[PDB]
Amino acid sequence: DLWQFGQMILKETGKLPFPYYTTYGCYCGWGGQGQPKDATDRCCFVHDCCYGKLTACKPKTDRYSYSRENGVIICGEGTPCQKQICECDKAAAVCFRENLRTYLARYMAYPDVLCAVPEKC
Amino acid sequence: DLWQFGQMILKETGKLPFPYYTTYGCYCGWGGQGQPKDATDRCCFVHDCCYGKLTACKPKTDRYSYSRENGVIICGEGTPCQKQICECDKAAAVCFRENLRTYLARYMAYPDVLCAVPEKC
Repeated sequence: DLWQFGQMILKETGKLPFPYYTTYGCYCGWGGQGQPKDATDRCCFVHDCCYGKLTACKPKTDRYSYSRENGVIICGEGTPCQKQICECDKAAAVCFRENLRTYLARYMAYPDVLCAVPEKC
Repeated sequence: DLWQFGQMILKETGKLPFPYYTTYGCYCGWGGQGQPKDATDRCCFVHDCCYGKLTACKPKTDRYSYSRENGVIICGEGTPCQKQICECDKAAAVCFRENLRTYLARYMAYPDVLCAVPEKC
């Protein structure tokens, strides 16, 4: 569920989801209405697309099991939906971490008048 | 700034902004596009309206001073913008706390297809 996704984000990035990622750029911070501005912004686009493949699941409310082994998120046992939701959240949190060095604070609460139209998955 | 607003939210409600408030309802959780579903949702509407009165300020990046030693947020000294921003943030965090009694978990990640058109401040 979203709480677990937020725990992943904090653990991988060192930042709380609000405001560093929930307000970020033209996709993360504008309800997926704009073209992603950079790699961090695109992580949210991929995460939505990842959830979009789970048509028979409730990615926002289904609680899954996971642990950490050798610094890697290990999605544990559970329903097929639980494992697939976990893999979406893991991929996005690691994506945030991988792009910490191009993260721009001035993209937090970015003025959406300068955002461009968005593309599909 | 936004980091401080999030700290106020945690201190007043005992909940982190994500996901409990950033995904809530039709205004908080839908970028201000829908009409507020309940009192918690309306807190975000009033917060945006409060920021809109501060046309000479930068509510999202300006860092202000405040304390909460005795369970009440006290906005401290600073520029007029810093104090006005602080008061907007305090009022919204208190608004979340005072309406916890009617908070509905089912409004987290509410399906925006059932959100209605919103009003002006």
